[PDB]
Amino acid sequence: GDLVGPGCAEYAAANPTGPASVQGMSQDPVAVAASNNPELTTLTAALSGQLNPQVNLVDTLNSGQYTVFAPTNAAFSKLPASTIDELKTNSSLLTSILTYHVVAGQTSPANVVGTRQTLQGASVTVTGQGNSLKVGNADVVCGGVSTANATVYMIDSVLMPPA
Repeated sequence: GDLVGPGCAEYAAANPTGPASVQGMSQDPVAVAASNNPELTTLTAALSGQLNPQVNLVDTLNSGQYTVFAPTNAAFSKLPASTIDELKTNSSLLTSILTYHVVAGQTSPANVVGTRQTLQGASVTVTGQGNSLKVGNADVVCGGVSTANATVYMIDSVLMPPA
């Protein structure tokens, strides 16, 4: 079959195989799974801790059917350094983001649409129909990339918990 999202298209072209693939990240847990994507490595570093040595969501993420909602390298970039340099120390304002960039439940790119709930606690206004998928105003780059026990839905915006 085929995945959902635009990037998912080009993505493959760039990373058709390997651990940074839809299948590669599968053999691995949501964590390492997203800790291979050349567009998640950034986000992961955060959750994991690489970015913030005061945070760690690798253990969590890799626990219970989740659904990564992951801010591509284009999402974070948009954000100013000051912000990033901040997430490289914070452990509450940053986590909220990460958490919000994940949903505990797991749902194909069909129902995921609508006001969902992120492991964080806030709601993630998902959207999309066919050849289009959005999330929290973001743009589902490549969604439906089920890893080991959690889905993956790359976006182009550093989703944030509205609360």
